[PDB]
Amino acid sequence: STEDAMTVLTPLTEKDYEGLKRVLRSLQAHKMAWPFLEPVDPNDAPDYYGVIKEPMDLATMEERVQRRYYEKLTEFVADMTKIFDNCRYYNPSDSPFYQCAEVLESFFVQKLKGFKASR
Ligand SMILES: Cn1ncc(N[C@@H]2CCNC2)c(Cl)c1=O
Repeated sequence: STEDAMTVLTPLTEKDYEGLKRVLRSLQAHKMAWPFLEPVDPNDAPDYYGVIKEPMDLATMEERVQRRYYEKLTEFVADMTKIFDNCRYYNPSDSPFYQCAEVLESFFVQKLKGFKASR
């Protein structure tokens, strides 16, 4: 589709970045986002950094947005998907963190579709 191709190929503009910030702030404000605001503490999660190859959290994404790290929407989506995929990979499906990942990714997908349509 056009949205698929734009996501992979169209460089993010200044206006795009304002939308990225709105999406990120919406995720940070969500009731289920608190496990993802800051990096996992090793005292909360034995072996976490040895198991998870590419850790990610919303504070790292915020820094990257502020530094204009992302050139394509795909890269932003990839970092966000790391947050949820890492959580579900490390934790069993009955973990409360796994449940938060399910809810918050669903919210992200809704917001992401709105952002793609706006471009
Ligand atoms: C296993 N495990 N442990 C903690 C955590 N979040 C922390 C809680 C408060 N700050 C970050 C996640 Cl996401 C996780 O998967």
